[PDB]
Amino acid sequence: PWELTILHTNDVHSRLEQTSEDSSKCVDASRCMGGVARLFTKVQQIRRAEPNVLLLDAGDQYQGTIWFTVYKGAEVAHFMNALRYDAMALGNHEFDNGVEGLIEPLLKEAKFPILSANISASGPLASQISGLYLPYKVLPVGDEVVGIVGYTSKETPFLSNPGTNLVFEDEITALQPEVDKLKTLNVNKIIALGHSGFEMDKLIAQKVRGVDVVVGGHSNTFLYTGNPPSKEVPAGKYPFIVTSDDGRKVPVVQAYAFGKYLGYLKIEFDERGNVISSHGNPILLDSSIPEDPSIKADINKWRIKLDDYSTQELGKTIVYLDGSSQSCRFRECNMGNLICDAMINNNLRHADEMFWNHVSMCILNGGGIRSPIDERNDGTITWENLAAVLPFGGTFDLVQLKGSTLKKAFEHSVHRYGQSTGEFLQVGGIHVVYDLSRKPGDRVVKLDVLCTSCRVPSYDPLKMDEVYKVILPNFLANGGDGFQMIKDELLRHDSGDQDINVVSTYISKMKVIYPAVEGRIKFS
Amino acid sequence: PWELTILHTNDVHSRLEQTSEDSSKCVDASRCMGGVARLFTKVQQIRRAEPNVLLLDAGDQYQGTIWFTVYKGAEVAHFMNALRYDAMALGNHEFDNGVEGLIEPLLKEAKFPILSANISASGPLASQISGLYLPYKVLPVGDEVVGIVGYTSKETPFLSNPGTNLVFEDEITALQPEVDKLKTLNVNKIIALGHSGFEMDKLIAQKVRGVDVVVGGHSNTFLYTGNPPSKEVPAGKYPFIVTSDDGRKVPVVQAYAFGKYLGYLKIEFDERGNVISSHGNPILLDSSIPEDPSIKADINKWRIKLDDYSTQELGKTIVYLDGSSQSCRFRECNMGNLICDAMINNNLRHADEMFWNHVSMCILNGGGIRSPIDERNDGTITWENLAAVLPFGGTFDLVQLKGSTLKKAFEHSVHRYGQSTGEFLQVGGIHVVYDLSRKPGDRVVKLDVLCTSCRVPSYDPLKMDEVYKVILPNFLANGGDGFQMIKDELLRHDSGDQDINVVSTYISKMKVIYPAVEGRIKFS
Ligand SMILES: Nc1ccn([C@@H]2O[C@H](COP(=O)(O)O)[C@@H](O)[C@H]2O)c(=O)n1
Ligand SMILES: Nc1ccn([C@@H]2O[C@H](COP(=O)(O)O)[C@@H](O)[C@H]2O)c(=O)n1
Ligand SMILES: [Ca+2]
Ligand SMILES: [Ca+2]
Ligand SMILES: [Cl-]
Ligand SMILES: [Cl-]
Ligand SMILES: [Zn+2]
Ligand SMILES: [Zn+2]
Ligand SMILES: [Zn+2]
Ligand SMILES: [Zn+2]
Repeated sequence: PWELTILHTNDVHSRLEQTSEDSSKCVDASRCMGGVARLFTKVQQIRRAEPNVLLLDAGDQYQGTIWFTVYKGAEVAHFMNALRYDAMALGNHEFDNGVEGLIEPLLKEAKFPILSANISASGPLASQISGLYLPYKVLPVGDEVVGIVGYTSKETPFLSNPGTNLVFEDEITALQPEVDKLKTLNVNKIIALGHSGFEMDKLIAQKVRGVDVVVGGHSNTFLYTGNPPSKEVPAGKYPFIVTSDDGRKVPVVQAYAFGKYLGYLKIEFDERGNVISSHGNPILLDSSIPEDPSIKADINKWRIKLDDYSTQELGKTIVYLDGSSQSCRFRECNMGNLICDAMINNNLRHADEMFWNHVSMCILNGGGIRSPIDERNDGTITWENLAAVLPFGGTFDLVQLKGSTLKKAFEHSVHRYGQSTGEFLQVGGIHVVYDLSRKPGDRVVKLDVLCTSCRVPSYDPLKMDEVYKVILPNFLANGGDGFQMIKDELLRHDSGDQDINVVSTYISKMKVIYPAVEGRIKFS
Repeated sequence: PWELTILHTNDVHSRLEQTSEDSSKCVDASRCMGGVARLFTKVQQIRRAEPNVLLLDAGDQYQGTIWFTVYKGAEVAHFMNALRYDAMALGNHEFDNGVEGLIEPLLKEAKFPILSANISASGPLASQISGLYLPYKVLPVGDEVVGIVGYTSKETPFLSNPGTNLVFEDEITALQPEVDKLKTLNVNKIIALGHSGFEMDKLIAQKVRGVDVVVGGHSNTFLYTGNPPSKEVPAGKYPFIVTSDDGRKVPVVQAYAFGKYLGYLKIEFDERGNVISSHGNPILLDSSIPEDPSIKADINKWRIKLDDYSTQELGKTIVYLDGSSQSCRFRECNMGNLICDAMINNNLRHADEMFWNHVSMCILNGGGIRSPIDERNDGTITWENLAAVLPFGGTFDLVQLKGSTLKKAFEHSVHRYGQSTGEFLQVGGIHVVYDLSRKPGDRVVKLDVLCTSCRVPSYDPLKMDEVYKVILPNFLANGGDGFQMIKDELLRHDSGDQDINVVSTYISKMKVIYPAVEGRIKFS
């Protein structure tokens, strides 16, 4: 029997450096985790021990820290090349800087194939990008070959900036003929590597005949067999076994996010490429694994331009940016309004004739706003200043919420008003009026929302049965601050861009900002 | 006795081409007026007849049409050089593109001196600009010399973009020592040429000992002796005689604006440079004076780049820009909100620690909005599209209004609501609520205004006795649409930038716009 070790990462999201346990900035080095220097140590150790190894990435290296802001993908090509990845699938965030920001820094500099079978181009872009990503690659491993077939979320147009040339096809429709073709070319071991989320990964394992293994991403899914080694609660066993329509057992794997774990799956194949067995577990990249000294030194050299960038002027404010708790946990604050306006600007995507933009609404817990910014430094705003306001290493995510859920959220926002608690909501595209003289849970007396399915944006009353797209911090999407209704009732959740980066991009685009307190939130 | 003919223009404001009677676009060529080609004819005729002639400009050639937008002052240097101006004083609009946009296109290319005695520079700018404008110039005329001493509005920092290096000194304080100095250099004929307004011109004639004649601008003041030749109603005789503190009669002249008239003043001087007599009148540049064929052909050659520019994309909208009368004469319309937001953006000037910006408020009569802009042309917005929305050739001016005056304006806005009349006000920095069930003149039930003297902009109730800065169209500042209270009660009025240009600049800066209807105007 021929044994393959599949090492895999997904949704690394610009965590080039080691992180805290929660994937935010490393403070207590002795307890820090992940980073590419530590990954390198572990991959090197495994490749000493196991003859047949693939190292695969299921997409979403782009976006997440100042690394991406400054280096724009060059850091991904450089450090993935240093780790000698065998292949990567395109994720939705690989489109954050458009097609041009994928071609130049990554497709042209990666020393490994970059895969997606379900993305097609037309017009002059088709000629420009031909062969720079591939539907699949057949890779030699020892004396055998393994086909790797890529896929990318059909939803990428709503979750990134791919432009209007590229078409994202249904994954199973696109995959099946490519898998069928590899069979005709005497390739009998096939891995589907891609970036659509655990639920689509399970459908691909089930329905795409000839796929032996699915290595996925996007949903930051943590799978484990046994007692988990850290804070992450498993969503299922590792690997997750799907029974295919042809009756085979097909392992499905993912490895959380943020470079905290290395996926590790051992597959035994018979002579005909059938999976006889599969077992493994992600490996927690904790401090017991030393950071490779050479990779670490290279990371520290690359950090210099980040430190320099962090104190550069991004733009100016002519107003005090009031991110004080005494304001932002009690009433509409202009820093809240700025951040929500930035969130909506970041989520301007291509529109249909059916909507001016797919999303118009934002909520932000006031406890997430951690500093004001004084305007008396010649109006200057720096990344360092924004990192004081938004220090937690989060993202601004897209969710779908029924109006009833959102009304429950606004009641929760003021359920114990007056104690300077973090749940008070700052907003964009929402006008709320509270009456604090009413009972907790009946304090919202008006709630109007900005239309999307309209050519002229205007406010109308919230409808309890209607589903709304909302941009909000991942802290809230995950039920932080007692927003259990958001976690339990949401219909869709997709991780978005780094919180600091969303604000920095908006300030840079606006050049001079002057956010007002304008009556988004009133008390009667 | 030595006779001088002073020919003078002021506040030409980019009217390079002949205009309609109201200084807007020429439609019926047979009845059009002004323009540099016609000016050239008249100046040439006078210089054939009169031995001693000066041709002077009292500032504000910059700003007013697409000429300035595209050519940025190069057209001013080129066509003023072709007319062989003898001198120009700096106006406030010569600072609209900063110091850099004055130095490069105008100061470096003018073949005549550019004057201002009351503007001083510091730091490296002082070295950069030294001698490029002058306090005065002594000019030979026939066998004599005439000193010309310049001045510019002390208010220029609130009315343009001069930057924080330049200091605008009190005019009389700065002028007197320069006039005193010219006397010591055997210069006994002195003209004060400058750009502060008729009222300051009269104070300079009165108080600056040794000034023989004041040639002014800024206030678009029309002076005439006799029956006026066109629609403009004289503010006084031409010249306007001030009695100086030393007992001399000092003529004060101005010549309206927009190149419609050529000022023409004949001065008789005795051997000691005392004015014996002064008489004249502005000359209406109407169609009875032919356009010089050579200058006209040059103007038509320069027009090609304007025609090309007019159809270029300035930016994009992802929303329908609703400038329909059915919206903008009846309720808050998003085109109204866009234009007011552009007006406030244009009037961001240097701030004190005493205000975030000197002005926060905008009103715009809905009848001034003449077209929507459809977003389905790939979102494109062109100058041609904006010229359909704002076709009247106006400006967005700065006024000071008591709150009582503004409340009367908002009552007038809805006094006969429901007939699709033009007086209905679109707004920025103002939240109004009407109750149309009340009597005309008592329909405003809430009126809140955005603070200026605050570090965080917020809304507070309008105060009847407080004076507010407001940006509004010149149509309204002049009492159009029955807004007689604005004309009769305002405390200050200064002409601003071309209406189309204000919007085009804002769209270009924003790149992608999405103005909403947001509750600035409500009905109860
Ligand atoms: N990752 C996190 C952690 C806390 N927070 C906020 O910080 C608040 C707690 O801050 P204090 O300890 O300053 O009260 C929480 O109630 C929540 O609003 C957040 O927004 N994101
Ligand atoms: N120079 C002008 C002339 C008219 N107007 C507007 O045009 C309106 C008249 O338009 P109608 O004829 O379309 O009703 C006026 O009531 C006024 O609001 C303007 O804003 N500026
Ligand atoms: Ca197989
Ligand atoms: Ca004299
Ligand atoms: Cl999923
Ligand atoms: Cl005046
Ligand atoms: Zn991701
Ligand atoms: Zn993803
Ligand atoms: Zn002027
Ligand atoms: Zn002026």
